[PDB]
Amino acid sequence: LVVAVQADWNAPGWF
Repeated sequence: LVVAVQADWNAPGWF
Protein backbone atom coordinates (compact mmCIF):
# COMPACT_ATOMS: atom_id res chain seq x y z
CA LEU A 1 0.00 0.00 0.00
CA VAL A 2 3.03 2.33 -0.05
CA VAL A 3 5.64 3.52 -2.54
CA ALA A 4 9.18 2.38 -1.66
CA VAL A 5 10.23 -1.28 -1.65
CA GLN A 6 8.39 -4.05 -3.53
CA ALA A 7 4.73 -4.34 -4.51
CA ASP A 8 1.81 -4.24 -2.11
CA TRP A 9 -2.00 -4.47 -2.40
CA ASN A 10 -2.23 -1.43 -4.70
CA ALA A 11 1.10 0.34 -4.60
CA PRO A 12 4.82 -0.13 -5.40
CA GLY A 13 5.78 -0.76 -1.82
CA TRP A 14 5.03 -2.67 1.35
CA PHE A 15 6.64 -0.67 4.12
